[PDB]
Amino acid sequence: MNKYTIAIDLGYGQIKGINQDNKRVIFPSIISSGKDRSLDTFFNSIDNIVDNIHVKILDEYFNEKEYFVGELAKRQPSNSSFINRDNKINSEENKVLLATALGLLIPNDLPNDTKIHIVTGLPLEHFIKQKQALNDMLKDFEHTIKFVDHNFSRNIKFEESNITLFPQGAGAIFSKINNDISSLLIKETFIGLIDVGFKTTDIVVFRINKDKEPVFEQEMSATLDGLGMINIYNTMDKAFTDNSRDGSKLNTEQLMLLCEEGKIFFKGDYIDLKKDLIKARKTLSTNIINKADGLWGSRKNSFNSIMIAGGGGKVLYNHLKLIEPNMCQLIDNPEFANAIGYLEFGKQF
Amino acid sequence: MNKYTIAIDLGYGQIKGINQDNKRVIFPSIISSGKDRSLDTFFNSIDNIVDNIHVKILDEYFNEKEYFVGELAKRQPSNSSFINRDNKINSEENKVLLATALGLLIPNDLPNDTKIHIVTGLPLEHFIKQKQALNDMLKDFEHTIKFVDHNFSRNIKFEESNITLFPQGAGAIFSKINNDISSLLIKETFIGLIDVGFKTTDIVVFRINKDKEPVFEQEMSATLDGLGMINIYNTMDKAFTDNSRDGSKLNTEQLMLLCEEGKIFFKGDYIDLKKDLIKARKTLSTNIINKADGLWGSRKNSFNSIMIAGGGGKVLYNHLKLIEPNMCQLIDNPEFANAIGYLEFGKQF
Amino acid sequence: MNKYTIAIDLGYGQIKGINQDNKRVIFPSIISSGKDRSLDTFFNSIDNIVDNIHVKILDEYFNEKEYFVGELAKRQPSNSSFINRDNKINSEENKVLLATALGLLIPNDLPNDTKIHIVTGLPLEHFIKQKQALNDMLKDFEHTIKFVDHNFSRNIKFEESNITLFPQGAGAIFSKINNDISSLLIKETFIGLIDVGFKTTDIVVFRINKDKEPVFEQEMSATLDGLGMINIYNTMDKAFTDNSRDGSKLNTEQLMLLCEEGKIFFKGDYIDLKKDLIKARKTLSTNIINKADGLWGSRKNSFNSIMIAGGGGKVLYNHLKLIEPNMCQLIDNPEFANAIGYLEFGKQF
Ligand SMILES: Nc1ncnc2c1ncn2[C@@H]1O[C@H](COP(=O)(O)OP(=O)(O)O)[C@@H](O)[C@H]1O
Ligand SMILES: Nc1ncnc2c1ncn2[C@@H]1O[C@H](COP(=O)(O)OP(=O)(O)O)[C@@H](O)[C@H]1O
Ligand SMILES: Nc1ncnc2c1ncn2[C@@H]1O[C@H](COP(=O)(O)OP(=O)(O)O)[C@@H](O)[C@H]1O
Ligand SMILES: [Mg+2]
Ligand SMILES: [Mg+2]
Ligand SMILES: [Mg+2]
Repeated sequence: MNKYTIAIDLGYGQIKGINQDNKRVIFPSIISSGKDRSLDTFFNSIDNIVDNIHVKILDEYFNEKEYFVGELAKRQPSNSSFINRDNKINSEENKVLLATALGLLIPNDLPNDTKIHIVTGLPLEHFIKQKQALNDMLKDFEHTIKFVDHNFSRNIKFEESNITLFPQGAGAIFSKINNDISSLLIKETFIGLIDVGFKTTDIVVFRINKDKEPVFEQEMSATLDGLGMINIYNTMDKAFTDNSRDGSKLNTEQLMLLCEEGKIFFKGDYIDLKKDLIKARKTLSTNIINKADGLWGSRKNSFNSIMIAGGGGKVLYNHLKLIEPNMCQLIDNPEFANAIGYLEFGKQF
Repeated sequence: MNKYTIAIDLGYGQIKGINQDNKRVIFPSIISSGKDRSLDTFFNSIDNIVDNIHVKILDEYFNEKEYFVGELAKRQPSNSSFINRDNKINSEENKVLLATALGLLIPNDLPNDTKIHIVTGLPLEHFIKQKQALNDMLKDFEHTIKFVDHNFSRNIKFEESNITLFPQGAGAIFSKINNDISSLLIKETFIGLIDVGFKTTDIVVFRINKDKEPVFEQEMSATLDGLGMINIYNTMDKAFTDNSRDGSKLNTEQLMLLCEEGKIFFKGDYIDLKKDLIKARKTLSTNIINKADGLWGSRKNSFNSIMIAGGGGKVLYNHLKLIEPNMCQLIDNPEFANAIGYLEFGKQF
Repeated sequence: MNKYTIAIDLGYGQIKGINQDNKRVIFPSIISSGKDRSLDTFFNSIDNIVDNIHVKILDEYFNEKEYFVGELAKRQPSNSSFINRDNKINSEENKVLLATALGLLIPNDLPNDTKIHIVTGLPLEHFIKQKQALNDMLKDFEHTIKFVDHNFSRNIKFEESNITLFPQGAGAIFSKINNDISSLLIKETFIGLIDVGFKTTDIVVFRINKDKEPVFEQEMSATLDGLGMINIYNTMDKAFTDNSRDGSKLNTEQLMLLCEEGKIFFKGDYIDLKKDLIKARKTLSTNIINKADGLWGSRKNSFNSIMIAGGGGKVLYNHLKLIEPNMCQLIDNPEFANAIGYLEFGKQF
């Protein structure tokens, strides 16, 4: 029996994942306290399970705890922090989003021989430091998820020879383009992978050799600390205080709505803030281009094709084309590049 | 033939109802017992049928009891207590007020196979608490009504899959404005209905989505149970006992005459209580605004059009404009918002 | 002058004490030898006096014995028994624990002729059997205690008519909730309080009368000797030695850490005993289900609230929910449940 495989992304913009059977889930990194949903059931019947994940979690002593999670969490004004959310990998906030995307992707009642090979991700510089905090976490991981309003459960438990760790964007450029990168790579060319995340952006590059195989360069690749979408949400936060001049603060929902579209329905009116949206997209891309050439000296002329990824890279792409025009390009799925890049690369074993 | 529909509200200021054929009747929720009326029939023959509803109602054991009900029972001193009466839905005072609203709206020649889809309702916090008690009541509602001085007898009995249980304020804004409010709602706003009634104030809100479709907020919407127009009838009679200086109390007719005008006829004189009436209509409006704003934080700036309804919401519209000026609005029928909202949203069955 | 209030508990697991001004202490009930602490001062800060309890005790005949007690004594390998500690309530061990309890709670700058009223704890059967043994030893008390490395002594003396005696589980529901649950208690129910102590578990119920006052049932309430947290340390003792397969015994310290973690670090390795530790609490959870219904026939259905107490029940609340799910509930401070009741109900004088 071929043991199952689930690859998930432990991001902070939105939690991404995909199973062995190519079903993929996506939801923001937002939790909230769960409460009993019976009245709104009669109003709006829940068909999208992902939109309204109402969920209970058991543990080693059945210490039951319910959660509004996902879009259901984002509907709450009592939701997660999301502006100073936990960077510790062993937080319960990380435990919620990890266990939730399991039962979204585990098919019902798998055989016990067919256990699940989970392949997860870390930040590039933080792959070494927070490895044992997550290696201990995944080995200790033994719970029972309960789906409220959808009513199917998993006794989630994982061990070694099933848990698998890779940095952010490890097998995204090695595999999944593995038959198409062979035309790209010739001899001593430099491929580039840029995952524009929420908190940090990882620029990860491989060096191909005389034997046409990519070797890793930890000196041309690092974690751009504090550079991502979190600057754009912070900058557009101050633009609302500058335009409305009320001192009012947008919530978690309105500020994410602001940098998604540019127009917030404030006091019956669309406060138009579209001007500093694309200006922040240029300024973030300018921060990326300038910090691209920090690690990159004259080796930028050794490029064959740069790939970009991340949810931020999908909306930056025209201004993020200004790294290397007509050579840098977008990956097939900007969000899900790490997802299948952990999955088929995790299906190697 | 086709099964009929009669949409009535179990109102405690006045019973609000309208049938499938768009005939509507309305009467205060006051019952008495009944005695045969032939003396005043010679003086005042019944021109207004609703003004003088003497009613005889058989039951499943055919143990009939006579009842003065409505404006007639308001003219009776032997009427129900009605100001400290419970809102228990299977009580004897509710079987009379429901059936009296039936036979005024029941058209002639309804066969027994064309069972009336009575669209009943429960308040917003009471649609979970008091749902099975009306399932207790409507299953038990097996009676036979007879009108006095008009004399057409309707065999009143209702079963499951004919009866209908929507929340109060649910279909009043999900339907009945659904073709018009969608022109006003575009993106992630909150539409809301506040039914300021007699005992309860149903503040019910929806959240619309990107697709201009409302999802229900069960945490920004609640019933202000015990907060309504019954506090104004409570407040102003206390000011009259110190103004009359006899210690006497206005009864179930004169107290309704008191806060509706401000000046009660006492011993050849209309004793004035105009000053504290506006104070009663600000203090009630003080805790419909601020009690909604306990559920309405900074998402109140994302509101588009707050609707208000109810007979109390009809008469607070100057003071209840102070929820948010030039954003709040009154529905065209403050009485028949819920009843047509029962009816229009009861057309789906 | 005024006579102050200090409430302590003679819990065999850990002594739990509080003054009138709500400054409360907690430390395990283990003593050891007191030796010269000079060198440990220079390396590490002796800041928390609860962490570093080096104690000299003068007698009234001044024999001047010296003790490590509690947390520092827990780190001593030559400590007290604590798994077969003697049940003599008049022991010097109990005195040293009580003198340490009084020392951290008697404040400085207390006026000259002030004294303290003190409240103790007794098992509910042993409050009458073992009454005068403790009630003479508290009268016997006149000692001077010295806290090393903090430089303040306490000459502590008590007489008759200042000590006060109430048994275990008394004040936690007779007071401390009497202002709150009196809204909840109506007529002829029983409230529940389950103190999950270290050695003995406490079952106590109060009948409420018609007039909303608590009254006591001696045959619906008992003291569970031999039932409590102490069975779990006995169970996990052999559970390690059988799993060590060497006869290697944990110390007194790792014994306490074992039922707090289940993963003891041993010979450079985590010995995981999570299997038996889940079973042992459920073994204790089973043995309180049966003793509950031993005192509760159909009178279990005559409940309106069940509380639980004891430091063990804090990690057993969801696991002792199996008797009455959501009819049972949790006290605020499961350690300090008896003491705050002894604080509040001890304020009769
Ligand atoms: N359609 C979109 N419009 C605007 N921003 C988007 C869109 N899609 C994704 N994003 C941004 O991308 C981020 C998602 O990044 P993601 O690839 O999940 O990285 P991470 O792994 O760090 O979470 C979100 O925080 C969001 O701001
Ligand atoms: N013209 C009016 N003047 C004063 N008060 C009115 C008037 N019309 C209605 N009301 C008040 O509104 C209440 C009716 O509320 P209603 O919408 O029937 O709510 P409910 O469903 O709780 O009975 C009455 O009790 C009455 O005090
Ligand atoms: N955090 C914790 N983890 C595990 N066990 C605990 C914890 N806190 C308290 N306990 C257990 O509870 C006991 C304390 O019980 P306590 O309320 O002091 O009762 P007593 O009055 O009999 O001493 C300890 O022996 C300990 O085993
Ligand atoms: Mg990422
Ligand atoms: Mg109403
Ligand atoms: Mg105790």
